[PDB]
Amino acid sequence: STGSATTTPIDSLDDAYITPVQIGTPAQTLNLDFDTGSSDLWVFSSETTASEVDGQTIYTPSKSTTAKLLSGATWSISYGDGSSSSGDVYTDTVSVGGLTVTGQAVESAKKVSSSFTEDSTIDGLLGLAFSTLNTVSPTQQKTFFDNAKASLDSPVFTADLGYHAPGTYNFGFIDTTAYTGSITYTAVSTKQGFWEWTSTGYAVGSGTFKSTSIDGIADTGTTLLYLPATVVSAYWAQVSGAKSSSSVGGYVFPCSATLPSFTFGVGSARIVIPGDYIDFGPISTGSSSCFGGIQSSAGIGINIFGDVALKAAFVVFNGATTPTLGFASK
Ligand SMILES: NCc1ccc(C(F)(F)F)cc1
Repeated sequence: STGSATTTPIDSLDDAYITPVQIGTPAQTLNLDFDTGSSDLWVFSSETTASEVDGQTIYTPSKSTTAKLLSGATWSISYGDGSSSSGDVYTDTVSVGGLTVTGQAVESAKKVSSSFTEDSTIDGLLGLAFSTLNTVSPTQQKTFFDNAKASLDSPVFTADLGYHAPGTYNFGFIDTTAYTGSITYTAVSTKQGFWEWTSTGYAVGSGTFKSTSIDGIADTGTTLLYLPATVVSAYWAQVSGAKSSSSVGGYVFPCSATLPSFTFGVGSARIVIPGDYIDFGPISTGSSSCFGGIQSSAGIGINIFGDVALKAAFVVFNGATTPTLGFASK
């Protein structure tokens, strides 16, 4: 079996992407943020604290004939940006673009942090990292991808994110019309539970390629590209007037500047991120200072290939016995 769903940016900056998901019987459609950096399927629900809901579509397990309360199970998650949520667990039927999984753990939020309340367009998250990161206690639960795996024609999912435009998440197959040239595959380490891989280097604009190992994670749930301080400094040194600002919390640049492109290596292949993708607009309404899409990972502890990098390529997440990541130009 296969699945295919359109993913759409939530705003004009591509801060996040939402994909419609059918949960329960009869179907209750919620717009979820597909996150390859986490492993919990959690949703806003009829149980969420009323004051912490501001425009989101909620899941109502009492209206679903296939919803079962997972007796005694709880969940609690803390994200890298300081956001969090927790609650109880149900099992229900979940479908993504025609691909159906019965008995999927649907984590019902009882409490959510302000950053989720403020994002009215995001009804929850669908975790696509390895199931070892799932927070359900006392019995850990599997991700949607892990449950669909045996039914899929091929144990893969692909991410084709659009730049200021809709894109696609495919499950079970590789659309050969979605990319140009060849797909280059690279090894994945599952030791930390992420789609962790090693980039072979970088180039800034039309500069010389610098061969250097950059260990990082392919994360659809993170907006920006977080790279080592040395790399980020070399990129922003090519933008006249750019500087790191402690009040803003990162590199800012004059909104009138032209940004050079950024190239990252995948084995012997190169993925070029156009400079326009690195512009995240004014730091505040009316400001002539713009926020950069390439920031330092020194305060995070891990390098993150977020939406800025992934949207410049067709990305294959191969969940075979030995996982690999494929990258192709598009
Ligand atoms: N990396 C997971 C993640 C995704 C979205 C959000 C936000 F912005 F919606 F709160 C926080 C954390």
